Amino acid sequence: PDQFRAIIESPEGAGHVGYQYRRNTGSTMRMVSDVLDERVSLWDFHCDPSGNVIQPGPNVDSRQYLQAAIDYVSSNGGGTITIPAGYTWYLGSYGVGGIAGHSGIIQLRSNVNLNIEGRIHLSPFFDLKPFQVFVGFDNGDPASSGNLENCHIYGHGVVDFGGYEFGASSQLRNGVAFGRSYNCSVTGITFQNGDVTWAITLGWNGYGSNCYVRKCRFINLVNSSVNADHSTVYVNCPYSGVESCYFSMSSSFARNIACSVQLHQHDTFYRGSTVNGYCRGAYVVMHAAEAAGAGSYAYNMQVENNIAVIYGQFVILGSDVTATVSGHLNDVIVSGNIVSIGERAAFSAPFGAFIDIGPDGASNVQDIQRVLVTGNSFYAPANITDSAAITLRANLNGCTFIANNFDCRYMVYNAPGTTSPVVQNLVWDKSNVIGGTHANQRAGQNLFDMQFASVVNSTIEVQLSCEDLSMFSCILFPASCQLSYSKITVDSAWTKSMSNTAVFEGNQQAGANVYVSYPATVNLTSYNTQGAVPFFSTDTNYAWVTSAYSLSINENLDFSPPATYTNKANGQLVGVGYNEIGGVRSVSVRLMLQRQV
Amino acid sequence: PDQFRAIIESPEGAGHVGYQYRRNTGSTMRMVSDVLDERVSLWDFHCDPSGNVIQPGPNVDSRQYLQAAIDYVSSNGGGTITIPAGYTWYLGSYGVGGIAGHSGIIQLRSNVNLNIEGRIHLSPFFDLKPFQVFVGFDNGDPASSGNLENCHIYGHGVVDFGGYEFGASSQLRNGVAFGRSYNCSVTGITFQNGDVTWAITLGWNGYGSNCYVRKCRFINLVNSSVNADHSTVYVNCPYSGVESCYFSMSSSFARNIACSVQLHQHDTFYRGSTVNGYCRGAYVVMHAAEAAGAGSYAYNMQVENNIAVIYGQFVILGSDVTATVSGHLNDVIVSGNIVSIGERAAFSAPFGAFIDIGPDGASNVQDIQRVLVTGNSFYAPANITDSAAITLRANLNGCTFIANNFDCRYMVYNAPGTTSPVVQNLVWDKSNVIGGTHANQRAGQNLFDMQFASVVNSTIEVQLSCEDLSMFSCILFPASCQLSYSKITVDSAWTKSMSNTAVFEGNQQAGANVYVSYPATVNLTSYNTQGAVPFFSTDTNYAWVTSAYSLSINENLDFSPPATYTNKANGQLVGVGYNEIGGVRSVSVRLMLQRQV
Amino acid sequence: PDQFRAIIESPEGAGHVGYQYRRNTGSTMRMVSDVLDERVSLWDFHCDPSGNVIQPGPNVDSRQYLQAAIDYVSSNGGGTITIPAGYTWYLGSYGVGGIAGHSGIIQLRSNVNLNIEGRIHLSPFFDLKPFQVFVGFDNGDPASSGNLENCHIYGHGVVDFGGYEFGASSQLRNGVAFGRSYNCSVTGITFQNGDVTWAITLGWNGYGSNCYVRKCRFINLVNSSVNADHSTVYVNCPYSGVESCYFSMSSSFARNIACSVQLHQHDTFYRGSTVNGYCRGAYVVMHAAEAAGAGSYAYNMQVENNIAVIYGQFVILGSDVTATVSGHLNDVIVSGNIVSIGERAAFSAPFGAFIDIGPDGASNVQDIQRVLVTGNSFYAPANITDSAAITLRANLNGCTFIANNFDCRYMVYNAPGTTSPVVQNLVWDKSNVIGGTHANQRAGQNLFDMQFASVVNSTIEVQLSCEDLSMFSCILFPASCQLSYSKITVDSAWTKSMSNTAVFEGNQQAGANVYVSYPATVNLTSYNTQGAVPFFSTDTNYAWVTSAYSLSINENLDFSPPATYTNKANGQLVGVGYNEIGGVRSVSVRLMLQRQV
Ligand SMILES: CC(=O)N[C@@H]1[C@@H](O[C@H]2O[C@H](CO)[C@H](O[C@H]3O[C@H](CO[C@@H]4O[C@@H](C)[C@H](O)[C@@H](O)[C@H]4O)[C@@H](O)[C@H](O)[C@H]3O)[C@H](O[C@@H]3O[C@H](CO)[C@@H](O)[C@H](O)[C@H]3NC(C)=O)[C@H]2O)[C@H](O)[C@@H](CO)O[C@@H]1O
Ligand SMILES: CC(=O)N[C@@H]1[C@@H](O[C@H]2O[C@H](CO)[C@H](O[C@H]3O[C@H](CO[C@@H]4O[C@@H](C)[C@H](O)[C@@H](O)[C@H]4O)[C@@H](O)[C@H](O)[C@H]3O)[C@H](O[C@@H]3O[C@H](CO)[C@@H](O)[C@H](O)[C@H]3NC(C)=O)[C@H]2O)[C@H](O)[C@@H](CO)O[C@@H]1O
Ligand SMILES: CC(=O)N[C@@H]1[C@@H](O[C@H]2O[C@H](CO)[C@H](O[C@H]3O[C@H](CO[C@@H]4O[C@@H](C)[C@H](O)[C@@H](O)[C@H]4O)[C@@H](O)[C@H](O)[C@H]3O)[C@H](O[C@@H]3O[C@H](CO)[C@@H](O)[C@H](O)[C@H]3NC(C)=O)[C@H]2O)[C@H](O)[C@@H](CO)O[C@@H]1O
Ligand code: NA
Ligand code: NA
Ligand code: NA
Ligand code: NA
Ligand code: NA
Ligand code: NA
Repeated sequence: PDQFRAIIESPEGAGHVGYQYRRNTGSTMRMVSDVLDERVSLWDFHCDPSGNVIQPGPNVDSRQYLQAAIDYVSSNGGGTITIPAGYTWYLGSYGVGGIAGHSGIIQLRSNVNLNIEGRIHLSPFFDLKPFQVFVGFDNGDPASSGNLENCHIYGHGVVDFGGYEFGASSQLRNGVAFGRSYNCSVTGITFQNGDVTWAITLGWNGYGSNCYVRKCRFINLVNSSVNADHSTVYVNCPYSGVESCYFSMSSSFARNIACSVQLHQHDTFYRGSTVNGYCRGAYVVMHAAEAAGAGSYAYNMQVENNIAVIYGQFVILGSDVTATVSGHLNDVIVSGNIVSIGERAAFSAPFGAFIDIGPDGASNVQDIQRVLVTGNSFYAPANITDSAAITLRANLNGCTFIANNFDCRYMVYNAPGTTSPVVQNLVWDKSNVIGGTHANQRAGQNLFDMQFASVVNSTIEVQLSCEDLSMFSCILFPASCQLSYSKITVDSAWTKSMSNTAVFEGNQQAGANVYVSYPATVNLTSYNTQGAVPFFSTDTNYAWVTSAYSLSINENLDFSPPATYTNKANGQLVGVGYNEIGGVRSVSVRLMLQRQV
Repeated sequence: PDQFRAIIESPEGAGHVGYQYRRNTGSTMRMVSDVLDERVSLWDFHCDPSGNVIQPGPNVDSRQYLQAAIDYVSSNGGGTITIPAGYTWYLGSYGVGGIAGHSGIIQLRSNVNLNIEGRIHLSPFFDLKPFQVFVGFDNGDPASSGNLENCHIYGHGVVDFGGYEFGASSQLRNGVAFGRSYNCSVTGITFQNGDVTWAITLGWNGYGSNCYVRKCRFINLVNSSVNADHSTVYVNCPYSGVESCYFSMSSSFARNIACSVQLHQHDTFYRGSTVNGYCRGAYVVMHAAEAAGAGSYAYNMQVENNIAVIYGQFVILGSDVTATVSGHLNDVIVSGNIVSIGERAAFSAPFGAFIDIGPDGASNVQDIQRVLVTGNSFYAPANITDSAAITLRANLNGCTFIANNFDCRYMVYNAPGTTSPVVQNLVWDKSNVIGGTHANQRAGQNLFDMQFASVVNSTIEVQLSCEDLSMFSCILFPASCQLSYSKITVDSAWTKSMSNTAVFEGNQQAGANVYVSYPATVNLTSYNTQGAVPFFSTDTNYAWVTSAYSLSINENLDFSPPATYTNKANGQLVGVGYNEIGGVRSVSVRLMLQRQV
Repeated sequence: PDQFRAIIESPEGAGHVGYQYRRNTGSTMRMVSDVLDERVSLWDFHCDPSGNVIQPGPNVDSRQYLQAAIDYVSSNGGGTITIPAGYTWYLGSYGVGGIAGHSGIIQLRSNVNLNIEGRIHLSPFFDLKPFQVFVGFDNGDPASSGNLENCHIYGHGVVDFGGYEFGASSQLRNGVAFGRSYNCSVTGITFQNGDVTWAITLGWNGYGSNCYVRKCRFINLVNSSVNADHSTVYVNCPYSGVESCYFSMSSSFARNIACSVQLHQHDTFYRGSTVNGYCRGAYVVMHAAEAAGAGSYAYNMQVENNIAVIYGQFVILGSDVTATVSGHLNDVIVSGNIVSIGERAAFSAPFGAFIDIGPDGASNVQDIQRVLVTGNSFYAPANITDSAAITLRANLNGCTFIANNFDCRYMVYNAPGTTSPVVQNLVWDKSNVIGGTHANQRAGQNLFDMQFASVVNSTIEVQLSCEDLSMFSCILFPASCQLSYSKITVDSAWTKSMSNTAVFEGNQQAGANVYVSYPATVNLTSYNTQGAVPFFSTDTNYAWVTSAYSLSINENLDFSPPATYTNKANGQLVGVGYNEIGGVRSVSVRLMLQRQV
């Protein structure tokens, strides 16, 4: 009875006050404490050693209290801890144990979700140091780590990295490393105000499954020249992806170093997202070094329906090897994306591209094939000389382009001098529309500049949609490039006044299995005979031509040249025209030259 | 001790009853009230002046109580107020202060979320009046408004507008106006049973960022002839969009006035949504008048993967100007959408179109370019005369169509008499498939009816997939339309029995930089000579032709006409055929006429 | 005063302890019980008849307690019941009443949501028996069922079917049957460890609207040879769909019987999902037997942006009839999907296809048309003989393919002997890219094997991207197939060494409205005349040819054959070439044969 007042005011008080849901006689006879025990928050562990609550703030290190919360819920089989709204909770010290080797602050645990409604901020303890805010490994060595399963971070809250710069290039910084992560996700959270290597990483070298990042925001996560490299989300487990997210940088350094997403394992996706101020959109890469959990192949890779303003390359494809393992990249789709290179001087950032091959130092280890690039839009402003639909800078075993709209300086490019890629199965369908923004800016340049060691089993069907008489050629193959079993065509529309349409500096268009067609101007002379009369070319450069036809009107009454032509063993063209009256004729005509097509 | 019983039964009672989470000795020693204070609902403010709870209902105006809740949580740095399930909460009066000038009911506040689980209904106080249910402006003048940040409305609940009609055309009605809104969203909510101007508006004249509408339903939000205009979601801030929503109207008036989405600023999207019973799908428009927050350009605009039955136009493109500011629309992608015009009489609703240009009174202020329309399906029933893939009714600086399937009356249309658009960079790739539904319905009509002032730098590659001999022509250019630096082709498949394939009423196909090809029937007569012998056309209408070839078999044994033809200065065609036996020959042949292609 | 202590410890205790939110004098004066009554969990009904809580576990049947919870919340107008984390709740008995006839365990009720955070497991009571875990019908006969409205199942929890096999083929097993379901959804849930017919079904024979499955996982839901058939999600109401889900099977039996999704009513979608280990991706089907709620037509059907490894067919199209009702399928889009047939022996699973027509026993009842298949990737390993872009095994009224990349054994296939489909409006645009994986594996096979009763209003534009000289032909029509009003072309690239390109075993290419072109080798002999001289074919098989042109170079100096040719009534080709010196000439040339193109 005095006992009772004391019990009630004690910490066991709520366990003595009875409750039945809505006065329902059929419901469980409980105590208030039992209903309160259905939820848990940071407030339930944010206390001094005497149990008195501590208010968070800039002079309070909340880390041990959040850890205690996570540890405790973990011991009961899991649940969701709320990080309350209306407060900022500062983190002020490293964690201990298995996450120490990852510079971890907080250790995540299986089945323990965090509902971040308020704000998590890093204290100046972390200035110029490494850190990884949330870590799901439980060992300093990931190979000896257990898994993290069924861990979800969500809510309307914020992770703020406090604006501190990296102290040294070699340091790493992360928001969430799920670790060897199975059914883990981040949803709704804003990550902001940092200089970090990543915001979120998913999986570890192929170990993991079903990890996702959805409806998150990533804002200003690079701020210094010390930051060596940044990729906002690194996807290193299969069956995993990024969807409906927003990424934004404002630093100059971001334009040169930052990528929004890494897809590095099979059945991974990047969709429906908006990117601004980044160097790169996504790398789609199989690293042999990361092939332990899910094999040596990256397949079923999807980059779709994204919106981007970048300064470098939108999608970068690659693979590589180690002494003992070969990585392979195949079965990739890149579709529906609308991308522009932001306003910048030519050459002021890494070379602008929709697709780049990919990635490395060396360019003779890649195995990339069965890639489909379809129904995308790409735009670079007219002054950006270093803008291409594809910069094909390393070996390529296949990539197919259909029904894209590319409006930039080059369609296919690689720098001469540099690498000599071996190219197979490059398909550029006629349904790719080449825009006009760069018209008149192409003096000395080849629209398709095929600076390769070799090209085989490839299709390039060039279709202009406006004039550009500044360009040197539509497509040029240097003498060093071998060409075989390929189809190269230049549609005549908008080409009438071009000196060079297609150029084969080693006369590669003569190969037995090269199928070509392109316009050329040809001078022809007839014999004098009245009636049906042959016309022959004055030059002897057409031994390769299977047929040609006129692309010019005949201003004459008294005669007509042939509508169509074949060739002769000496390299002349020949056709039969008609002299109404006799006389030797001499004409200049625009022809479509054809070989095996 | 008597004191104690009184304290417990008082409103401070729960602050005297102790609690420790799950009896954990390491947890905070709290009081019951502290744990209860972790959440908040409408019940905590829905009380009379003596603090007694009030039951909601049709005779109770809940507005002041919800406002008090919002105001209070706002003062503590935010949180989420629950609008409880199992109840309908009626709103019965206008709000006061800054929202008064917007006819506001409730004022939203920064960081204060609403979890609407029950139903919010408008009382008959609002019949025939304006209203805006939730407003995020804090001033009657938006230019002098502060921002609304981090405000999210979500849950399984409902906003019901009570079915009341507008009282006057000039009135406005809205569900949620976020205002100058940054990181605000609506998720999961059903808006139903109204006559309103909008359901949700995002941003104000470019001010705002990261505003989204996801997984909402909008059902029957137009019901009268007084409603002047309706757009369900108006997106007026950048980096913002609508995803995975459902829109449905059943009113006849909706078919003539209602649009599902307005995208009016850069980096905005409309995706994955289903629309039924609306006039229009989306406007994608840069209004110079709305250019204050985010500049004069709408770029990176995405309409993708939607499903729609509409009565008018699916996507409408536009821009305009004011005295002092010019709006520009560019870098737009429209992809993956499957759209049909619903069953209706011809001309019974605004003209059916997949794309319309856009929007206005005047048609000589627009600057629209770099638009890609790809991989969409469109269908209108055979009786709908007023159905087009594009109604091109105002100036166009570019739009590219690739790999669509359009099955309607017209491919390209504009009404004669009306506007005289100036058209640049219209590209219709050969990979657009023209369906057959309207075959036999086209008497007196031109499949591509090019009723423009001029066309330049344009491509129209016509490819039929079935016969339609009812049509007057595949493509017609009236004499008033200038044509230059363009490519116009008509594939011969399904065209053998057509009198007219392409028609140039001003002989525009003769221009120096016009590249054309199309079938025609030509009568030819030979000279009598045995052996190789010329054939010439009887008409002199072919001065423009660079080459032609036969599309007809030769039923003769004793002779053959030329397989290919050139022309002569008098406008005749000429080729060399072969008389096995001499005689003057006279034949009718179907030729492919070609000019510079 | 003694009374008071007793009241407090009683179940009414919390109704005597006062509370006011955050000590706010303006808030409602409540009691603790009122705030607790804002939420509800399974703990509030999981009690013995004396009200003492029961711990769940493998020897406790939780079913009656969950039912009581649902029943109670239902009586108050709805709300959300939590199934608590950290516990597994076993289900051990059938439900009663209306769900008995559906082998129901739990009955869902309108407006009553379930937030499944822990795990729901089936007890061995259910081994070898039928069951449907959650049922939304309220009558044994669905035709006499009321509706289920506004019922959502969500959270991070799990439904585990306990691994039990089916006891008999004829049994059915389901996770969630919403019933006649309007605004119902499942979000976030993992369904695992079963042998079931379905995981979720939405709607009943067209009755229902706005039902969705989002962000769910379905893992290993087939495990035995007794299971007759499995479809993970069956969508049987309109305006409904599956988005962003993950599906995975590991059983051999799944490879032969299992489909991820059924879309069976209008305005339904399947998007953004990842499938592994299934026989089939989706059926898109109008069954006349299911046409009661929403009519006889399935229209606006979308399968987009999915990722799949299957063993059979990706999308299957169909319709059918009953005595009294005809089903129709139209307005379908299949886009952006990246799909491969998994590693398997040829013929070891149902025939691999991107598209199959569809579905049935009979093949002469279907009405499928206005289907667009665009911008997809498909791959099958080189050893899979039974792999096709389309297996066209029943009547087809239209399907359009544009800008896909198909890398498998056949492009168009149907088995000879078997069905004789009537085919209309099959369009295969030239922008479809045919891959090379199966090169050299095609001995005795036709790349397009047109084994149909008839083809009309169809387009097949064949474009190779590499050589395959193993194949018998690019396209073959047997004599039994009628062909009319169609366009069939074979581009010459990579075809120079092929004996047969296109083959018409009944000489169907001669039809009046057949438009064709393909390469052929032809032997020609000239007359002896010096000068312009005719060359004629030695064979008389070209009565159908309207023109031909050379695809071969001329190795001769003293003469040239014609660049172009027509024909003569006896079936010879003829052209005019040039003898510099006279003599009879005899040459073998590769020509492009053309008819009406
Ligand atoms: C920034 C970025 O992602 N850049 C990629 C580039 O990635 C390579 O380079 C980056 C540079 O930051 C990473 O290399 C750094 O980090 C690794 C891994 O850290 C260690 O292991 C983790 C688990 C632990 O928590 C840490 O404390 C460290 O012990 C270092 O080993 C390396 O020395 C350091 O430079 C990246 O490594 C990957 O990082 C992901 C995500 O964290 C891990 O899942 C992978 O295991 C790890 N891979 C390897 C092989 O260790 C490097 O892969 C790409 O190569 C390039 C092409 O795609 O694109 C971007 O430039
Ligand atoms: C229904 C619809 O959206 N129709 C568009 C059409 O939009 C123009 O016309 C509509 C007609 O309803 C709007 O014009 C009406 O409303 C504006 C704005 O309301 C005022 O300002 C707001 C902030 C405040 O809350 C209100 O109390 C008012 O003070 C009025 O000024 C105008 O007189 C009235 O007719 C629409 O205006 C825009 O509305 C959006 C969303 O609310 C605001 O964010 C914009 O600021 C505002 N724009 C301007 C210039 O004020 C008009 O833009 C489109 O023009 C057309 C082409 O896209 O498509 C549909 O027909
Ligand atoms: C597994 C699968 O979906 N396979 C489809 C195939 O579907 C047909 O065959 C399956 C085989 O499981 C279904 O037929 C079985 O179930 C129906 C319906 O069950 C009865 O009604 C329900 C409401 C009740 O809960 C049950 O207790 C039963 O009374 C049986 O009538 C039939 O005898 C049995 O074999 C499927 O039926 C459909 O099932 C869906 C989803 O549950 C219901 O919404 C439909 O009402 C019901 N349709 C009909 C006509 O009853 C059959 O349609 C497809 O036909 C095929 C082509 O798409 O693809 C897969 O193979
Ligand atoms: Na480390
Ligand atoms: Na070389
Ligand atoms: Na106003
Ligand atoms: Na004009
Ligand atoms: Na039954
Ligand atoms: Na037949």
